[PDB]
Amino acid sequence: ETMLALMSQIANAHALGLLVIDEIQHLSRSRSGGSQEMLNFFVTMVNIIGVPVMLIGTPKAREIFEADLRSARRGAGFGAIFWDPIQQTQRGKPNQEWIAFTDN
DNA sequence: ATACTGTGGACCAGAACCCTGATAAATGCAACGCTCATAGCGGGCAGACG
Repeated sequence: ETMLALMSQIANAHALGLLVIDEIQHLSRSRSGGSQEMLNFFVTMVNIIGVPVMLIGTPKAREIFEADLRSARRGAGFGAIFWDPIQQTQRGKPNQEWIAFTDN
C-alpha cells in the first residue's frame, strides 16, 4: 500500500497520460494472495492513480476479473475489445482480409 | 630626663580553584532484522464408479 500511494505522487509530478500493464496471465495465484487479493489490488490501483490504465490478458485470465463489477464496470468503463482469429468465410464469399494477407 | 624591648601595623609570594584546549571512552537514538499469527493454492495420497 505504501508503494501504491507513492506511485500517485510521482505519476502526478509528470503528467502521465496512460499506463499499460501487459501479460497479466503470467502472475501466479499462490504467491499473490489468491483470486481475490489480485482483484482488490487492480481495483484500488484505478481509483487512487488518476491516469487511465489498460489491462491485457488471455481468455483464461478473465476468471480473476469476472467476479464483480469492480472490473466489469471499472475495467469495462470504456468497453472490452475482443480479439478473434481470422475467419475464412464470414459471409458466403470468403473474406478478403484472408486473401489480402496471404497474398502480401 | 634619653637609649633598648616589645609590639602594632603594613605587606609580598606560595598556592588553590577556575578557565581553555585536545584526546579517549561510555550512552542514546534512528535504523534493521527476528518471530508469530493468518490466509490460501496446488499437488500427492485415502476411499469412489467402472
